[PDB]
Amino acid sequence: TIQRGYIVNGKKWWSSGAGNPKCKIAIVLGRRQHSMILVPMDTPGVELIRPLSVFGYMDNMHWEVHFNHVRVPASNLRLGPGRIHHCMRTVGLAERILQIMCDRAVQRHEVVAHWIAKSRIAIEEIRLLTLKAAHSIDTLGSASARKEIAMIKVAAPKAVCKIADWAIQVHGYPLANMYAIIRTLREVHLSAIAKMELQDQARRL
Amino acid sequence: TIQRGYIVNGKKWWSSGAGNPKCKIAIVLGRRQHSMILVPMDTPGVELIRPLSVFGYMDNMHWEVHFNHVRVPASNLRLGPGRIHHCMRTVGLAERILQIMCDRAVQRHEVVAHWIAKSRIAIEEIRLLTLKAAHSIDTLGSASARKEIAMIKVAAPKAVCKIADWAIQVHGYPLANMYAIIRTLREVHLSAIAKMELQDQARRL
Repeated sequence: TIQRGYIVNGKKWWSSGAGNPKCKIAIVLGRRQHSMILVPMDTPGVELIRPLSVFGYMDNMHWEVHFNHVRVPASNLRLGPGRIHHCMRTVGLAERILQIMCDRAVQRHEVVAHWIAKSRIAIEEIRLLTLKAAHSIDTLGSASARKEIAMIKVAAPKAVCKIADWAIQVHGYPLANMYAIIRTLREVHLSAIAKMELQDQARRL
Repeated sequence: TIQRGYIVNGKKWWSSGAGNPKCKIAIVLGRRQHSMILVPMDTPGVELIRPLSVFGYMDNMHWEVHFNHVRVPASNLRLGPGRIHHCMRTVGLAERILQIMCDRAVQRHEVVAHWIAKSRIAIEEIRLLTLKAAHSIDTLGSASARKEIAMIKVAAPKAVCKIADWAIQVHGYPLANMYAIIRTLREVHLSAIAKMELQDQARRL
């Protein structure tokens, strides 16, 4: 609730980076009810509830937040670059994972070679998609690249998780942290892409 | 090394259940070099090295073992039932996971229904395979059921891991422990099955 000064009483969840000692500001876009208002965490009514663990890693480098009727002044009141960078970092992680798995395979069959080849193919395809989306954002404005953004949001995590699984299978180590990150970062976007594709086909005809 | 009393100097790894305070006996089948000899853990030279963590779970319910020239007398010197039970327990775990996922899906689309149906199909097929292998062991001796044992060793973990992934995806809880167990319990058996199948085809002709 962001009901009108204005009061914001509600319960947060999965708020990444909420446990840092140097975390003061906080941006909440809560209930055309979309109205994002800054809320300092030192204000009364804000209190961290409990830490959330993913696969048993505390992720010291996901504490729940509760906002019980915080009083803030009216003064205290997009996704393209974020998605692009969040896909590029994952691509780099997958490249490092593939390097590690190749080195381990050499140090210690046909199936491992097939796994390496498939991983390289997937990495190249995902990198090309990410760069195409970034260039589309750069050149032809930022409102004409939602389709590519949804596409890179769909494609990358599945192939990267598959690569991580193949690597940890070959291993039978930093790869643990990479798998943790890839699993943490892991189907409505497919419906959105289908809607956009149908609209495009209707427009073309 | 189990070289001939006899001395057994070597390093163990991934020894499950080695950290229990009530763990005294130990069976090691080390270097027709297959000669399994009991080795009490209180004997000099046996010392636990470090605990092994899988996905960041200590599994209180995998400490490394080191045997540095343990002196034991000569007095101190199959897999079918083990594989059958290890597949049956996994099948039961998958059934409970499917029950939990169905209850959560009801409490909170077509894709979830498709996931439920596929999970049920896989569970039924795996249960049938396990029961067939067990009955083959029971009736026609224990030396004529290696093929089915390898088959159940191949089939079950993949489908059960897929079911666990679908469940944790639907969830967006005991399921964490189930996923931990299914991942911990997760390709040479395929080659063995191919060899046995080729031998059977050659014999039939």
